[PDB]
Amino acid sequence: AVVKCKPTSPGRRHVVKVVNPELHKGKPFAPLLEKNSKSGGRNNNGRITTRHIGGGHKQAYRIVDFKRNKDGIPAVVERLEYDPNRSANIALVLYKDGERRYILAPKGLKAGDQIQSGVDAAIKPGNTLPMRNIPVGSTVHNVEMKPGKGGQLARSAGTYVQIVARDGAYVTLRLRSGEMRKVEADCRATLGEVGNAEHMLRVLGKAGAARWRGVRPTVRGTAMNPVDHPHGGGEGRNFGKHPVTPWGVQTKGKKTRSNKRTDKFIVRRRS
RNA sequence: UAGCUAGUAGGUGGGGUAACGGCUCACCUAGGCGACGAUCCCUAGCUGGUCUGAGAGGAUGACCAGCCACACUGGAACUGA
RNA sequence: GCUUGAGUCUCGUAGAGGGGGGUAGAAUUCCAGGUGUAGCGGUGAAAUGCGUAGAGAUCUGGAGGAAUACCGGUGGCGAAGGCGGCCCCCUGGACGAAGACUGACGCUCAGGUGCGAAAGCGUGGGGAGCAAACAGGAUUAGAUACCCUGGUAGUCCACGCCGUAAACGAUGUCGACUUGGAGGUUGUGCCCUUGAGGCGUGGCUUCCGGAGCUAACGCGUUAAGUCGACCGCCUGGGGAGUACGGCCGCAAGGUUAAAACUCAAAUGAAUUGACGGGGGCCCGCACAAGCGGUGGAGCAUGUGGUUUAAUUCGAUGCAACGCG
RNA sequence: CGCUUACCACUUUGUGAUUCAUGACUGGGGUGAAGUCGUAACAAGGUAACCGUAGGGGAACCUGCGGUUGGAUCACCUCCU
RNA sequence: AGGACCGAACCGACUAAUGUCGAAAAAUUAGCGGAUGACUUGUGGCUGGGGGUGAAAGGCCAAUCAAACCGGGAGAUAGCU
RNA sequence: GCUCGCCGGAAGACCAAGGGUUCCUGUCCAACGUUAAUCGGGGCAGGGUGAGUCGACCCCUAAGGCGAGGCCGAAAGGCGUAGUCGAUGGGAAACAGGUUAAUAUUCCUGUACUUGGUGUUACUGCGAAGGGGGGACGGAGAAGGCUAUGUUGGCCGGGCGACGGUUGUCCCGGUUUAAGCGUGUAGGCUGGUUUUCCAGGCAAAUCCGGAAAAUCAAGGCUGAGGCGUGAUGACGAGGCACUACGGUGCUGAAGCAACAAAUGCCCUGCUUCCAGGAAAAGCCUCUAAGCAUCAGGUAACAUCAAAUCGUACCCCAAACCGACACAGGUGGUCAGGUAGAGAAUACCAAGGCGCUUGAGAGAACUCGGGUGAAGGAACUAGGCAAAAUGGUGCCGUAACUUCGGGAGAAGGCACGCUGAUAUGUAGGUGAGGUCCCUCGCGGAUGGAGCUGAAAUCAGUCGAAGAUACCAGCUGGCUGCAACUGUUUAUUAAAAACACAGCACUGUGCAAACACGAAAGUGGACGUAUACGGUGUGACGCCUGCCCGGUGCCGGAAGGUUAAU
RNA sequence: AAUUCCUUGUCGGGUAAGUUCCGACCUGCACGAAUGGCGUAAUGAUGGCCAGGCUGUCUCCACCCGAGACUCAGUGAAAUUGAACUCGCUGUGAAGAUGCAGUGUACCCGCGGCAAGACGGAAAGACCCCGUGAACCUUUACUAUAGCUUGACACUGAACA
RNA sequence: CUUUAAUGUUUGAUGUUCUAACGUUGACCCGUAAUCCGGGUUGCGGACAGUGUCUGGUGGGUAGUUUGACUGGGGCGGUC
RNA sequence: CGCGGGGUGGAGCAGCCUGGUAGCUCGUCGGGCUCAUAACCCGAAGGUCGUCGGUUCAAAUCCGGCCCCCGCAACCA
RNA sequence: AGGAGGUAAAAAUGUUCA
RNA sequence: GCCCGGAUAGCUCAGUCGGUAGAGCAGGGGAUUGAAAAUCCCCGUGUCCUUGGUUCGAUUCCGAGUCCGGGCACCA
Ligand SMILES: *C(=O)[C@H](Cc1ccccc1)NC(=O)[C@H](CCSC)NC=O
Repeated sequence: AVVKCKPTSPGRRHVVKVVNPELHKGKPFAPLLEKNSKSGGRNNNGRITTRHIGGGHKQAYRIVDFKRNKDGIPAVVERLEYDPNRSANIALVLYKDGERRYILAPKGLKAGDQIQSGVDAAIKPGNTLPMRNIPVGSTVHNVEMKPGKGGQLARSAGTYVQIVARDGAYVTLRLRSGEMRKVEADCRATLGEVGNAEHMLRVLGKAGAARWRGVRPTVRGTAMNPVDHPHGGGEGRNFGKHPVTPWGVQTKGKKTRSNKRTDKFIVRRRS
């Protein structure tokens, strides 16, 4: 629902609201609610390790089941929700044994669906099962690298991964960035792309709109003095230096990929 | 040039004119005109006739004559049939 | 009142007519695994690019998006644009048959409304191949062209907008009449189906031509023939389908639509010629197959150029230059 | 008669519309015996043309998409009774 | 609905005068801007000296900041007064 | 003591904070107060702070801190698990009146409530650092129902009046009443009830959750205010009475109704949008390891206990922070009358003050203001400053445009008072009566009373009817920046910064990057529609040529090439 | 032009008069397309210009009401200063004389005012220079170093091609 | 000597496989009601990764410093 | 400083590992080429092959030593 | 008779009138 | 003013062993064609700013007067 506003006031004219009429309007489910402390971007020492973080709206963390290890138990999707600290909608599922859980909402979804996690479920949106049972070529999400880690990749709006090939006990995935990383074949994956994919079409419109998301203003480099930023200085607007980070490392073209304990898993790299 | 008008469309009563009438006031009705062209803008005295043209028309309206209008510009009124 | 107008009902037929949803096969591109080795790819030739990290080629499997081989036909349908692998649902139009019914409800139509190829545009997805812009190699007097290796938007789908084409049989629509032949296409009637059939009756459509018309070319029962009904539009060319304004459009612009000026032609058909890196037949020491020369050396002779008091004048593509 | 009320022309104030000249300067166009670059169209104009549309380029023009004919030409050579 | 409008509280600090051994080591008076938000404010915590924080002025970090304050090197050094 | 003037959404009356006896009385006047001083926040002595219900302590928890073991680091020390602290948060219980020189929801009178210990009686299964429910919550907006409170009338009491009138539609004062208990309303929330079963809730579970049948239609919960009661009580204007003449004692009528109405309460509601809105304990309930003639629990009753600290005074200021008895700053609550949209403003009430140097004079000059003939920016760096416009309703309103605006454009008309329309209309509220009923705080009908716009007409006064305080200057051209916003605290508020938006680039999770010798954290309990860095800075049309230099990405065969 | 040295360039409008303003001409000292270019409705305690209204801003000030200034009583400072019996003038002079020379002039002492001087007071000039002073800042200045990165050895082994 | 073919041999490396070192911010159990940690099963990587010592390169991110004198003031030019 | 590499008509660049050939193109003269211009296609000028010495039948080449350039590690009077 | 595979690179320019 | 670049035919401009001066167009003629164009040839096109010296010879190599442009002309 790409609802574009009308220019009634300055700053309002560019606000495009993505509304979801099927989302539950009521309060969240208390049993799965746990507080989520805002950090401001400070660590143990208290220093600001990451800039541009602060303020924003208070929000509560809704524990999400990523593991999907309730082996062989049908469950119906009670309702669709809104999760602040995430780009994707979350669904409240109810199992046959009478237990409620939060799973990420896939694309082909609707309140009244029935899913089930395990190595027997049908190749259909929402079902979870190991990757060595799925047809090679199927599109999944919420996959992992460790057999039971919980689910790492493809965890945002409209995000999916395509199981490209099966080599031995490893599965090649064409990632969102355009990678091709082999992951352990026994890692779980939830079929179907993640819904709420119109998160991209949204435009905040105001400077304050970002301020309640928690994005404090980013000060440009060439606006400071020489002591603050390796760009700084200048009489009146002149750069004359090579674009670097606040800490000398040259940005715009410096592949800092350095782990080497994982280059054995990357078949094809981002291009 | 696509809508225009508000004493403006009509009725009633008084008044007014040599005479009828919104000609003019008061009240009531909300109508009246309009694509077979209203309002607006530009232009222009009209006609008998004149010139031309085989005819039909086209252009035109000076000299003679009929009529309307004007008399430095605009407004009002009297005298008097 | 009636009926030869027109409209409606009953049964069926043909059809890429239209919308929505699944599905299928071949091929292309990409990716993974096995096999396997120096080329692959391309052109007028070459190169860029791809490759010994192991391509291309080959086999297996998967992934997607787009377009539907043969059927296929100057075949069919639709108002036109335009529409074709298969299947279901929803639905529009036309046509034939033996009858009936209503009884002119008809036709046309400024304004107005809708649809309206492609390209393009906004919002959102998708994105194989192909491919504006762009990059590189060539070609080249120059190549911001044609050729070739890649390539963003786009081309496709949903909802709006745009409203324009050589949107063209350059032919408005409706109705009537006006010699025929040769095919295709779709109903239908009768006779012996006595065999790939024979003879009539309607719709659509292709080709050729008679009358007649037309400037000619040609149209020619789907007419540009003979008539009637109503509408749009045209009044020399360029200016210009341009300006100003209005109206519509997010934008690109569209639409309605001049004047001054300048020229006195512009234009169409057709014919005699010429020409064409158009075609066909034919011919030549033209080529082809050869022999000997030329151009390289010295020299004779003529011309141009230079020079000179004059170095007479002419001739000066082939067709001047041992010529006068 | 004077005073006074309604009516009322010249005129003033503010805010629109329309139109005539003028206006530095500028875009495009018409026009002009022998200037510059290239050669786009006319034959198959040497990449067929043209129309519609977008982008591109010192200039005509170029490329992509769709459409039309107001495009020419169909002979020579390998297979089969 | 609104980083919407006018406008008190509240917050801020554009103009002018006053004040400048002041009432005050940046205030007063008369006018100003924001005033449902990127708003303001109370209480309690957290980040620290070549470090913190900074809608970025080299501004702020206890009336002190192009590197705070306190103590110690240390009676630094001074070709200068 | 009598007049006078000022504040009155404060200059009033109270808490937190923070001070620390400044509070009250007697007395003293050197020093302190910018003057005098029998005066005082000054000196001296004495007096004063009374709590089961207020707050803190207490129980629990946030940000965050410390941190047994543990990990890491030359040492110091850093981080952090179990735990243990930490309110500005959550959790039991009281109100009215009187009294002091000074204290009081703290003492006294009266009337109540809450949480535990122990004991008695009758029943019944109780029982965790464990589970579930609850606690438990966002912004904005509108309405309805009420109350604080105010006004008016009736009623009671006093007056009838030093200059004209005033026994009457007259004047002044009063007309006060809480917590608790009972009813359970306006309104809101949720469909109740029984049975069987179950891969769920680290174990178990009758509790919560889930799946099918059955039964009836409502039950249950929450809930301001009102009405009774509290209360034939207190209070209460005014008198009766003694004065150290400051005040004490005694007594004490009326004490209702109507209307208006909050930012207070219902509201920890309802509608809606999105940026999606603490935690734990108290409390309720079910069981595990267990304990069952027990122990405990439920209900009623009796008795006992409710400890310790603060409590005085100031709290928009001479008592706090500013060196001062300083024109500055300081969070929260209540906040009346008339006019008014209003917590603006003006004048007043309650209440509190006249700011701790005054008396004369009436020069220049200065500061703060008023008015000004004629002209109206000629002043001047510049219309700086003053002046002016200033409100509500109606009419009317351009270029341009992102079609919202521009715009309150501009510019005009009417505004008071009286009467009439109408012995105050429309409207709002609304008693009695009548009827019915699943009978209560009910619903229709009904209309007295009360309150009360605005519009039109007529009349009238003045120079002026938005008459005061209050309260836009408008228009045109154009540069720059989109806008709200932020900044040099204390000479620069801007075109600077930010900004949503656009783009390139880095990053595949043990992520990049950052703090940190390290561990570990932040990034993020996020994972490419995500995060970091950089540049530009809405929106519209676009963004051209160049790879030598430098940086970067990639291919490395050859040359050079460290340690070894 | 927030950019044009020459320059107040040239032309047109505006004014009686216009180094500014506004629209253009290109001679761009030395604009230029994300250190973004050119437009742009609205917004602006923003920059420049114009007109109306309006006034003491001004022509040229006049008057008046209050708080000071003044007088009396009480309390009672401050910056500063070598010592003073502390005049003008011309000249001299470490080069601008209250103090020297010459000369004129001038009874001693207060109060209210005004500011030309006492190179008046305040701040051991911040301008300029010096110091083989300091401090931060920059970089393809020198020498180092955190970090990132390369190779050898150790933690670190077994096998066949 | 230039150029080359098989083999033996001396070393640098590469390919692949394995599990025992090691890593493990994978799952499970226990210490324990505790996402730290430690240990034990087990899975996945695997002699890599990562760390130490020596060493080359880059390195204004950070630190310590130099950056002449004469001079009709100083800078510039010139000079020594 | 010592392992590398490179010097060619007036400029630009092959012949360098293999000794015998001084060329391929831009620019200038000419010849054609066409009817003519231009364009392509050709044959010559013009290089002490950096200088000196020297193995061989014969030198740009393989060889020597030294002047002149540009890239590295270097260099503590 | 009936239908398919194969089929040439470069060539710009020529002033006014008759 | 000084550091620097030039004055050349009618006009605009070439030119560094130190060697008696050249280009195009303008003007005229000729070839030119039918008349023109286009193109070539011919000719006049001269104190080489002015003023000096050495020299076989001076525009040239250097000094000084004139004329025309770009820059030292920096801070306080
Ligand atoms: C030169 O301009 C210096 C710089 C300066 C300005 C202001 C204060 C201090 C220094 N001007 C002065 O030194 C002035 C004199 C100006 S005369 C040209 N001195 C002030 O005290």
